[PDB]
Amino acid sequence: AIAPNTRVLVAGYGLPAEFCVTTLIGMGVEIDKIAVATHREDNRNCGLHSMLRLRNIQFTTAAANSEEFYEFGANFAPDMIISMHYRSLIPGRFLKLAKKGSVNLHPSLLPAYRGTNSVAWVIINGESETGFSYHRMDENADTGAILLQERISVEETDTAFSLFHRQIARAMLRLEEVILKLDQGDPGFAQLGEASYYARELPFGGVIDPRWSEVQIDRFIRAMFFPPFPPAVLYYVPSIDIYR
Amino acid sequence: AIAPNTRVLVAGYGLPAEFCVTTLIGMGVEIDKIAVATHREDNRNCGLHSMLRLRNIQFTTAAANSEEFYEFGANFAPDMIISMHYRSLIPGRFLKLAKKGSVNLHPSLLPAYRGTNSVAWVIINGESETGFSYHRMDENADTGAILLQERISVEETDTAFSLFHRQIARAMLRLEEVILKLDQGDPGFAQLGEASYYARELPFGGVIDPRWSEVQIDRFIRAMFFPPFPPAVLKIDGKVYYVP
Ligand SMILES: C[C@H]1O[C@H](OP(=O)(O)OP(=O)(O)OC[C@H]2O[C@@H](n3cnc4c(=O)[nH]c(N)nc43)[C@H](O)[C@@H]2O)[C@@H](O)[C@@H](O)[C@@H]1N
Ligand SMILES: Nc1nc2c(ncn2[C@@H]2O[C@H](COP(=O)(O)OP(=O)(O)O)[C@@H](O)[C@H]2O)c(=O)[nH]1
Repeated sequence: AIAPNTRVLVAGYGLPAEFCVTTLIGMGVEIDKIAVATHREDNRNCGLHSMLRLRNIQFTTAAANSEEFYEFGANFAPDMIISMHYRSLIPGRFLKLAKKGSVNLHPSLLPAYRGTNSVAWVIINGESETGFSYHRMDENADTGAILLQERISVEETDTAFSLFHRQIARAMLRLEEVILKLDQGDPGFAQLGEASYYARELPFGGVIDPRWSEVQIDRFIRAMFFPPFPPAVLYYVPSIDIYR
Repeated sequence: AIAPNTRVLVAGYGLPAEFCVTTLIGMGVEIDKIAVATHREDNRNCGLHSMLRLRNIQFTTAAANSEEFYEFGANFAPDMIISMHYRSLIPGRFLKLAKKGSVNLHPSLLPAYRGTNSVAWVIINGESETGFSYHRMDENADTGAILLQERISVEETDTAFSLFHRQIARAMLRLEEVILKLDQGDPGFAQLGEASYYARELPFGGVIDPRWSEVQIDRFIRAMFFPPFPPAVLKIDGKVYYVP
């Protein structure tokens, strides 16, 4: 058991947050001991919103760097913060409010593939394995101590889509354990190894270079496959079948 | 791994269904090989609906007994049917469409606690132990062969609300494994032991009988806690009063 009267602030977006909140409830964290910071209701985030509305769980949508956000966290007074696909950098002074600190879910084997488009870049780079890292948040992104990593094999048929979704599902499976690590004060271990970082641009502008081998082309196609976004171009190429 | 081109129809509602569709995509099931039956857009079922529009997964909200619903199944031609908290009895002829059969998630250890309110009756009866059952669907409700049961211990602090959500959370951790059993044709085992049944109504109309002992009133109060709904009622001098 998590302590009674442990206060938990979830900063999150979409299913992972919904699942976290659900998990917290099954662990016996009462509604008034839960608060959610999120973003406006949208096509990914309206399962979370409808839950918060139905159950009357307190929440904010205010920007991470705003006084209203800080005020929301300060009034709540969290013991721990759980970032579950939160889409902004959380300022240091906000994290400071949580005496038992925090955790974020990142869909790579950190410090490898920090940043954005991680599942795309892993496919493009031809990785045989990737994974997910639950790590403490310090004031920079994805640099804080590792509480839990798990390895996920990348299949030859995986797409950005397939791998993104398996990342979520498998990560949820460890979430209860990680909350319990945070509760017990587990310090985790500092990130060691070859860091890498990727930004918000898809490479080659989403465009196939025909001098690439069949192996580079297929990778790119599979890394670009993510409905409803447009696929790789040559014209619209969602599979290596079509490429031929 | 799931046999590729396996066509899967999910009958469901809310987070369990969203999680299921997420898992299936994570397992490499293509979008045109998924189809969903659900109900009209709800404050519980908003997550799912937006997922289905977003990824353009085909779906219906027609009634389970309707010709439109049956045609939706007919045209999709599922290999398997996954009921994740679907709220109607699915006609037998509709189940016959899936040649690898079906599975439903029920939150008890079947055959105990067939029917609605299983989480509340478990608490009311003073079970220290319950669980969830993934079972094949017969023409009748909650009778078919068991593919997977896991035990969930009940605490003295558990409410219907904490237990309901823990049921969900824990059941999701076994979903992939259940899907693979269906894929590989595990017939499961016949439900053994003595079947108990509980009425569709809310237990004792949510009203505390004062002939009950302290222990039975405590359980009932915990069994009745489920926000946003009304809690246990005590009536005093022909007058309704909600319990804390
Ligand atoms: C960790 C990062 O979170 C957010 O970005 P993210 O890349 O990690 O995750 P999302 O934006 O939700 O996108 C999820 C996946 O959706 C895919 N995707 C995202 N945008 C596109 C796109 O424009 N075209 C194609 N073909 N695919 C796209 C990527 O494969 C990506 O991994 C942002 O809020 C970033 O600011 C943040 N650093
Ligand atoms: N207190 C209270 N709880 C309810 C009510 N309706 C449903 N619930 C709870 O919600 C849980 C699941 O309900 P639901 O999925 O709607 O129905 P079921 O799966 O057919 O029992 C049950 O265990 C109930 O305890 C109500 O009117 N009052």
